[PDB]
Amino acid sequence: RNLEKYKGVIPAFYACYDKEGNISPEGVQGLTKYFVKKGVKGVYVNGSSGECIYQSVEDRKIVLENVMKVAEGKLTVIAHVACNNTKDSQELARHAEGLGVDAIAAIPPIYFHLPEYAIAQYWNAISAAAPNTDFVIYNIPQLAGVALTQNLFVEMRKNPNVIGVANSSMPVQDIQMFKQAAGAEYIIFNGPDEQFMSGRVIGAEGAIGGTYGAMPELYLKLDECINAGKMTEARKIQYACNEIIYKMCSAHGNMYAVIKAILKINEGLELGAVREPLPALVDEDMEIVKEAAQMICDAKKKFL
Amino acid sequence: RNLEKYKGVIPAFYACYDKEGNISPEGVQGLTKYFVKKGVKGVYVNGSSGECIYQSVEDRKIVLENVMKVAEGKLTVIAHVACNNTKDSQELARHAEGLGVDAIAAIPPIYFHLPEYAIAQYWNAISAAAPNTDFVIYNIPQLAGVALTQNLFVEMRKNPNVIGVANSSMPVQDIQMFKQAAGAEYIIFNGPDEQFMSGRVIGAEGAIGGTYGAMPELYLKLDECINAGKMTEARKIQYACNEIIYKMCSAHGNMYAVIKAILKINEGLELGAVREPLPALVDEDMEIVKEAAQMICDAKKKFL
Amino acid sequence: RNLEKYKGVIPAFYACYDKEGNISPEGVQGLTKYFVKKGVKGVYVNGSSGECIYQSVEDRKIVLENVMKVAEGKLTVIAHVACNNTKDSQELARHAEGLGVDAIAAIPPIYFHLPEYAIAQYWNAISAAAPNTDFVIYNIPQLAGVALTQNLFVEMRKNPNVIGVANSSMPVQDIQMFKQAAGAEYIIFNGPDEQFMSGRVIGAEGAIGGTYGAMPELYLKLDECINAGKMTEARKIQYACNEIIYKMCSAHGNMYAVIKAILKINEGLELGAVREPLPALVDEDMEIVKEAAQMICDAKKKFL
Amino acid sequence: RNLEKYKGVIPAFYACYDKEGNISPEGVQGLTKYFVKKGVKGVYVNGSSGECIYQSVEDRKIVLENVMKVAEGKLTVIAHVACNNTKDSQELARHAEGLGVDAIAAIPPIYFHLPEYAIAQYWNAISAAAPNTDFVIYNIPQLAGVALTQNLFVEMRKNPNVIGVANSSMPVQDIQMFKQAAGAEYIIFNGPDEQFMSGRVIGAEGAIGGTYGAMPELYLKLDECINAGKMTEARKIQYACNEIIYKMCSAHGNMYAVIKAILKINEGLELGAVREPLPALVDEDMEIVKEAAQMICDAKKKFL
Ligand SMILES: CC(=O)N[C@@H]([C@@H](O)[C@H](O)[C@H](O)CO)[C@@H](O)CC(=O)C(=O)O
Ligand SMILES: CC(=O)N[C@@H]([C@@H](O)[C@H](O)[C@H](O)CO)[C@@H](O)CC(=O)C(=O)O
Ligand SMILES: CC(=O)N[C@@H]([C@@H](O)[C@H](O)[C@H](O)CO)[C@@H](O)CC(=O)C(=O)O
Ligand SMILES: CC(=O)N[C@@H]([C@@H](O)[C@H](O)[C@H](O)CO)[C@@H](O)CC(=O)C(=O)O
Repeated sequence: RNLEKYKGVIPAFYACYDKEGNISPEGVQGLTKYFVKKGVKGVYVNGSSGECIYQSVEDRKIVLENVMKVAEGKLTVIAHVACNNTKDSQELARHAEGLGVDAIAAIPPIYFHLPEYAIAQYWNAISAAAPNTDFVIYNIPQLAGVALTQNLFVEMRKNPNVIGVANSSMPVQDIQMFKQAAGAEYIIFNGPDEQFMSGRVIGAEGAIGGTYGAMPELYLKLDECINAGKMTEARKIQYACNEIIYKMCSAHGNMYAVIKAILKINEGLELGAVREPLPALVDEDMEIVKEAAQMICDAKKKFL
Repeated sequence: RNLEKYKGVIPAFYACYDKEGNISPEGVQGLTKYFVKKGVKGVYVNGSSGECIYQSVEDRKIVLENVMKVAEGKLTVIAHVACNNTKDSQELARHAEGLGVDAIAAIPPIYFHLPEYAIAQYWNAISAAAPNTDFVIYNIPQLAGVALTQNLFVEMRKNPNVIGVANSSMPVQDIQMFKQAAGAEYIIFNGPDEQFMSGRVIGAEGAIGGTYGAMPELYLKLDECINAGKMTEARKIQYACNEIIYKMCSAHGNMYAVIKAILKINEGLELGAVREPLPALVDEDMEIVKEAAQMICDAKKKFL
Repeated sequence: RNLEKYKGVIPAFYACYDKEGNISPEGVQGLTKYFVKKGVKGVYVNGSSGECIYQSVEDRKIVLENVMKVAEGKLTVIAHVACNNTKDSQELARHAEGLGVDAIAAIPPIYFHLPEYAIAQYWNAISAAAPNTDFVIYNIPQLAGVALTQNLFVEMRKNPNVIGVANSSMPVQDIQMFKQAAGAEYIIFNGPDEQFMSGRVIGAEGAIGGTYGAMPELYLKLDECINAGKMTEARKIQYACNEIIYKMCSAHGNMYAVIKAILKINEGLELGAVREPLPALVDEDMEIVKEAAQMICDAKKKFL
Repeated sequence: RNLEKYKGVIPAFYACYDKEGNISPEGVQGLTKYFVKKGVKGVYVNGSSGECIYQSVEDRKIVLENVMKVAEGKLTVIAHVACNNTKDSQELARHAEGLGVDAIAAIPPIYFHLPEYAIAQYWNAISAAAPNTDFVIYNIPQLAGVALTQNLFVEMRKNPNVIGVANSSMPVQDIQMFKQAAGAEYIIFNGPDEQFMSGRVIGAEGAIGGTYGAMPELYLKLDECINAGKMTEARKIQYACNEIIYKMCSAHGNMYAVIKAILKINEGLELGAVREPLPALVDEDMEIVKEAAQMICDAKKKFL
């Protein structure tokens, strides 16, 4: 199995709202054009970074449709289709296959801690609604409250559409164990942005992150140093990216609200705000937004 | 402030489905008639037990409408209105006020761990969409991933519609601390069914549970023994209820799937199945359903 | 099996030091005389409250010897004998049997998370070093990092010296499950002082606490109200005891440092300080010590 | 500040017992000779891997004395001196300085979750008992139950003897954050063996592990590939070491019991068993011991 189109930097795609807080087709297209021009491997659409939790099935369809209008044939497209219930997730998995996305992805069931067999049934029911599309399993125990165990992964590998795991848990051992267990026909994507270099070297051939969109060139360059085996140059970029993450996370407003504001300053992008309950930016946050935006420009000057 | 209508046994209302898996208006009405006949203080509608997580805003409106259509009697109605996003929760809080429910309730934001100010903003935005209705804060850290802290509770007590907390966390100290801090104009509802008697004596004047619907008379009798100060007889009913809970939880199928099946055997109620991803009953579960239904009949005979 | 001598209030015995920080035989004797005069059911010697973690095997022998030298009266003596390694725990279990203590107690192995079979081997090796003495399993997962599971408890009940569990975990369901499973020949001791009344009514016939020593009469009165079925008066004492606990815990200095200081003010007892690494009291703590000591006097006046 | 002598592979030194379970001076010397001949940077003496938790102050003195007789001037020596109480830890810190060890190390206080100021006081009291010796702080939240926070680390950096952190927590971000915060005059040691390569590239210039002693050459070679920037060869060794770890951890007997047994098979070393409560090997474990020992020989043949 050939998974080359999934190897590299795949930024998680942000939610693009107009001035009223509705999904902006124009906004979505503009952010996709930004990603095409920046030369990233692909986009991870309607994930946690895309505020999926807060969107309707229709909101999520519009996002993907407008992503495809611009990225179809140009970028690799992974659409996250998981919803609270199974029927909404199946509708999105069907819709995604209709647009010809490269892969569909799903986080586990949330809120309740469902047994392993219920998680496997949920994922396979989604996969069956898109029977010709590749499938990425999301391991995010911090948020979902349930983890992808080695046994659940063995069970999921029985589904031939399953191409691998997007690992957002903090231990890099999880990436190593998933990779070693699955072998060469599977791909592990690195989830913690702050550990990008560490996840990549231990076996993650993929990378999906929520902070990539704020500085795509830094991650591409980081990935370039990793591939070259230039670890000192990699370490130096990693520390600069993390220093920016910690700054974006020190705000009152949500990290994604900070990022959208940065993209206005650095790129003239109009992405709207964050959907409630995510906290919006306050006046005091503007200095944080400006300092982080400048840290990005300064890190690009220093490392590109 | 008078909170007498909230004191006593308030079973969490189950998700009543037709044979196609859609909300059954007929089904909802029948389960409401059941609770009226059982003489419970009220009903907690569209909570976790009512599979709220898996319902649409429209599904949740239909449930409440059909509950109210029958709750002409002595049912104190608490409608849980919290949804993944704020605008869906506001729509439900408005709709509930239009039907004249006694109170509205909300779990915290889920999946992401939002700061305290974002949680308070979420709850107050819901409360503002129903400005004349009483408000219940739901503390369920096991599932929501965030807890109602003492400071967040002090902050929420600034909202005059807030009448108290529905405490589902395991420490009874949480009930004691919330009660002591809030005083006499507030009510704490006991969430863990298995600790009913323990929560009640330390200060919970209310009780909301997901297993009450399966044996309402046992809990009413338990509450009667508590009020009388009959601790030995309370203990005997508590242990019998918990013995039934552990049996209902030993099934492959979800606890709520087991309960609906029991209500078919013991009360001829047609409630449908559980919505996916909740796991349905399997053939092996039929014996557990039959045995727990009998344990209920035998416990009623022994204690009523 | 008759366990009447273990039913009631059993304060955890504090580490009595001389002005040089060494075990005070005189000090120990004086605190034992205190508990005899206070009319408590017994004493729990060399537990976490007795700073066992920080004592040598010799320190722990001296404490028990001087307790026994005075516990001529009606003190049911439970000696905690668990040490980091097994051989130190066996030496203490043997020594305790030589002094004719009523029971020996043990926390699980700490620091490393040892499998269930290693925990059972540890406890049975201790029990075998005192083959004629009663045995108490201590469940304290917050501190030990391992919990007494239902299966480990079934395994331990094969040892005839095991008389029950001292439950310090926060869920009262743990007391209920241990009691229901073990039956009438076993005793469950209530560990969380702040939930005393809640633990007692759900099935704990015993009570061991670290704050009992600071206000023995309040707990005795609380227990008296419980037994009488006076839930309203029990609640009033419970809330007054918890209000004192939270005040004793608001200090910079360790809770046990605060308690010893209170016993100096209220009972003229000379108990020394707390052994490092436990933090000592600071100047700012004197007011908290003075206020909590007064809260104790005022609560005795109000409830006795 | 020059920390070159701490950079590289520093295996945690095992507890060497004679046939009765006492500390064997001859045994200790023999294991030190093994480490000298294998060409590792140094040894981490009386850590968790050296069963410190289960040793007396005298046991720990004998170990270090016999380590020094053989390693003094030849290997870098880091002695872990932390005990349950402060006075035992000070006695060991003094004793270690008397033998002229390169550095002393300490885990935080255990069992109780002590406030940050109590942890800092504990470590500085140890450091003051060895005022001319370098100091390594151990971050091991999984076992200690308390973590080294960024604030506690800022506080500890005020002590000029503090040379860095030995990070055993699972997130590599912890290594990155400690390093970035401390700068060039500090060293971070990698604790999780299974993430060696990942910890090293993100900023850990040091490495201390409990499995190093079982295959020193594999880790030295791994470290050599890392330094060369040969990441594919590094990944291949990492996966082979982890495959051996998982095998050593699948036994009934404790991982350290398995390692000592392997050193008997592969090196003819007589290290004794593990001190109770650590579980000993069973007959069924011998096949696991032999297979893992062979996996070591086969991995050395394949990668050296
Ligand atoms: C816990 C979490 O949200 N993890 C993020 C990270 O990319 C995260 O934004 C980053 O590491 C900053 O903390 C992703 O793995 C998940 C994500 O972007 C998505 O699913 O949309
Ligand atoms: C964690 C949880 O779901 N707890 C239950 C308890 O009533 C009960 O202990 C549970 O239903 C059965 O054990 C409720 O608090 C939740 C509930 O009824 C609701 O929110 O609808
Ligand atoms: C976690 C903990 O230490 N709990 C205490 C409780 O008695 C009490 O809640 C605590 O001392 C004060 O809150 C006891 O169970 C421990 C104890 O007294 C002992 O082992 O000596
Ligand atoms: C949690 C734990 O014990 N971690 C170990 C690891 O080296 C461990 O043995 C290894 O990663 C295998 O799991 C070390 O970091 C600690 C250690 O060796 C010591 O302090 O002696």
